[PDB]
Amino acid sequence: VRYFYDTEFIEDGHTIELISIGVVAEDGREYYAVSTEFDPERAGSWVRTHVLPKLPPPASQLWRSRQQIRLDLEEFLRIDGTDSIELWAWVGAYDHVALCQLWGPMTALPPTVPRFTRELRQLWEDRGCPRMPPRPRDVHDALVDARDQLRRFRLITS
Amino acid sequence: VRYFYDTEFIEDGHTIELISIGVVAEDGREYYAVSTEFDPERAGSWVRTHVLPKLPPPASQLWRSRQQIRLDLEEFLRIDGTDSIELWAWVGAYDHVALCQLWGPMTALPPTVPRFTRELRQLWEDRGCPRMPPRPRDVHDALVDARDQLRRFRLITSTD
Ligand SMILES: Nc1ncnc2c1ncn2[C@@H]1O[C@H](COP(=O)(O)O)[C@@H](O)[C@H]1O
Ligand SMILES: Nc1ncnc2c1ncn2[C@@H]1O[C@H](COP(=O)(O)O)[C@@H](O)[C@H]1O
Ligand SMILES: Nc1ncnc2c1ncn2[C@@H]1O[C@H](COP(=O)(O)O)[C@@H](O)[C@H]1O
Ligand SMILES: [Mg+2]
Ligand SMILES: [Mg+2]
Ligand SMILES: [Mg+2]
Ligand SMILES: [Mg+2]
Repeated sequence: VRYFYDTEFIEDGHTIELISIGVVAEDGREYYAVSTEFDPERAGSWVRTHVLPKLPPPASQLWRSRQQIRLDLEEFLRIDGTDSIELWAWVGAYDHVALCQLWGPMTALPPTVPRFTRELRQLWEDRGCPRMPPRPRDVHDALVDARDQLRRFRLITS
Repeated sequence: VRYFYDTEFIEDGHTIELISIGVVAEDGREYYAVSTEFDPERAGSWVRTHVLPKLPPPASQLWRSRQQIRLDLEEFLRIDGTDSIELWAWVGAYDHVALCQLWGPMTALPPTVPRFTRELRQLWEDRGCPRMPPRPRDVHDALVDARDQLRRFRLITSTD
């Protein structure tokens, strides 16, 4: 049913070039990958500072082509499976576009992937902004961030 | 406080090329603009059939440059006024990026404009999936669509 995701990327007002994506399922399963296809030379100061140094070493099998990440997510999200799929992120408009663009134009998204991502900050506000734990030390690592979103959701819906 | 918006665009898996944007305020004010900068020749069949035919005539003042649209939104949203801005759309990921891209990168969004758009489809489910009126005939006209979102918002929230 529910997946919580977050991405890092280099975005210049025109494209969103995926660096990494973390996805964590309410059931416990976790997926993380880093694209071998973004150009680190195109990163701005902020991304160079906060994002790139947290990436796995270059030898890690966590580094994957975009075709591999798409295929990995079709499996991970169980797109062919029995359960309905619900995607969640925090303040995730660009995250949703980054995800969908692994498949192409919005058209190309598998029939069972939702055409919207539920906005965890909206749920949080709707429930009176209950106290959340402080942000993890390793923010801007997309798996750490994705994990933190499931944590928040569990707390909010507790 | 609250603004309801919709956008039309040509999206290709790489970029989102803005066609038009409609914004309606809770107070009754309305804004609509069609960009002079997108290339209608890229549009696919669906956009050609459902979007382009609804655009104003060539000489309408509704046609504006992207820089003028940004300027018009800074004023329309009252970005220097004291109200906090809340933006809402229905199934609004691409709309939010299209809106925010009138300022360029994330970096450049005026600090008073929220970094997220509230998802009206998400609020609808949360409030028990109330039966809604049908969508208007003239859907795919961004101002029509924006107006209809403020309408559904008022109906969804009427006993909150
Ligand atoms: N303060 C910021 N300055 C510049 N880019 C940012 C900033 N916050 C977020 N981003 C961009 O948004 C992506 C997702 O952000 P996050 O999930 O906060 O790490 C980052 O990889 C950057 O491209
Ligand atoms: N059924 C569809 N097929 C192809 N593109 C679509 C479809 N629905 C929406 N779009 C795209 O999404 C934009 C906004 O959709 P809307 O707000 O429904 O009028 C359009 O301007 C198109 O680029
Ligand atoms: N200008 C922006 N437009 C959209 N999303 C943004 C922008 N700047 C930052 N974000 C996102 O906001 C997330 C953090 O939200 P929050 O901690 O509630 O401020 C970041 O991880 C980014 O992914
Ligand atoms: Mg994030
Ligand atoms: Mg590839
Ligand atoms: Mg992150
Ligand atoms: Mg729309």
